Amino acid sequence: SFSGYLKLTDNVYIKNADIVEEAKKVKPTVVVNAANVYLKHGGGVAGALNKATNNAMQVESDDYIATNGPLKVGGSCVLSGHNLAKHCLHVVGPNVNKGEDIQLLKSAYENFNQHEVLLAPLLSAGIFGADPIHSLRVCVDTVRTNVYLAVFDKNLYDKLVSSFL
Repeated sequence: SFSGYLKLTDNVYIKNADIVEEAKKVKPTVVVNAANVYLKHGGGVAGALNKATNNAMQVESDDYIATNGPLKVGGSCVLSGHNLAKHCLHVVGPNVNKGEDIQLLKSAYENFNQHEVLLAPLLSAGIFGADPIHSLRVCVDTVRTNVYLAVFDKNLYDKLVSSFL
């Protein structure tokens, strides 16, 4: 299973890791993608996960969007995990840099409750512009299923652990 995680709560675990390398190592049932409503996996975690799939995630995502239209901010869809996981849960956290309502972060994390165990990044963190300390707080207060958080940045990981209440 998952190794080297620090236990934050009964169900939330955290590690300083590259989520792509973590997904390849573990091949979890579910890897969470920090998706946008269009499933355009250009950068951040989405760009990295997509590049690891040799663009198969993007090809599948474009077919999903062509059939279903865009996701809602706070929403999700389950697609293939390709070479990274059984499934990829594409979750759309609010993008603060696009003026999206930060209150939608709790709705975004609620999607995780539909899966018993997940490998995930902090939603709305990084290029999505939200405070990662706030994202971790919303995660612990919303997610009830087992969530293994991968935080790429060592300095951010240390700040998250040392400030965790």
